[PDB]
Amino acid sequence: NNNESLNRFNDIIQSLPARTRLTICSLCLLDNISTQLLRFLILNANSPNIIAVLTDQSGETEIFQTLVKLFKQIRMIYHTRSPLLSVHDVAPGLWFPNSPPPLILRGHEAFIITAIRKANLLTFLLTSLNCLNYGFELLQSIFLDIFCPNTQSGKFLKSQAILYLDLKTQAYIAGLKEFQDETNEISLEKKQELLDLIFPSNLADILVQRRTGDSGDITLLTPSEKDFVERCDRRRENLKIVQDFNSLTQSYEWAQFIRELLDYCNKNMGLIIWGRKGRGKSPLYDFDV
Repeated sequence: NNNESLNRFNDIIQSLPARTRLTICSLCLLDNISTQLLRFLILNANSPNIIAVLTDQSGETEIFQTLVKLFKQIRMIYHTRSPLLSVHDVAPGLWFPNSPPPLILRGHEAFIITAIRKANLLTFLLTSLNCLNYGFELLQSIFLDIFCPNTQSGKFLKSQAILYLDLKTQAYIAGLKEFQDETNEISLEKKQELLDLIFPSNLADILVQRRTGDSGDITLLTPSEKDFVERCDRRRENLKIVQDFNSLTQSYEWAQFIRELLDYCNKNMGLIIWGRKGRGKSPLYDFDV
């Protein structure tokens, strides 16, 4: 079906329980508000943006805050225990994660997955901008799910490896900045805790096991993953020997990180939302006839 409105579900709507009618029909709300806000974020990525994007009380800021508030309210429709939406939150009792889609949703799979992937990308981005209640530590745990979509069957390549390493490094800076005093001296015990969580020694095992299960070992580590692990080990070691917290934030500048993250999402939006770039078609702007 090519109907983008809730009418696309008219053939099945009465076969569903009332609350699943709500979560299914409200996918149009979730796709619209997510597209509006992703558009806005990309459109305003190169500007005084660290100022403009903020949940705390500019005309663009009033628009941003209106969009963010709408996103949170529409997203709340789905009663999720996890920050990331899944197909089971949309069709509970019908579509189970890592299972074939139910027959009754045939012809709606791409529409449903597109909508939740836009929303999940937004949860990530808005958490980065500290516009949601989640801490920075949540970002690292959802990164691969969002930026390596299992079209796990999504390949972790050099572009994701670069973004991931910057993200892990910002999570260390954010973890320190939380417990940093006016002095520039870095707490050594908090330093070692963050490094062990963010740059673990079994990272290669983690990367492989996430794709293959408990039976895979570093034999199946891909070349891109291998390079990422080595740069992570080296990043951890160099971070051990930095004591000046302010020089850390100068080395890995926040406004520069956010800019590169937004520019990444713009250039890779097709891969994130659809799984493959394909042509230079944007999921945010459909121009097909």
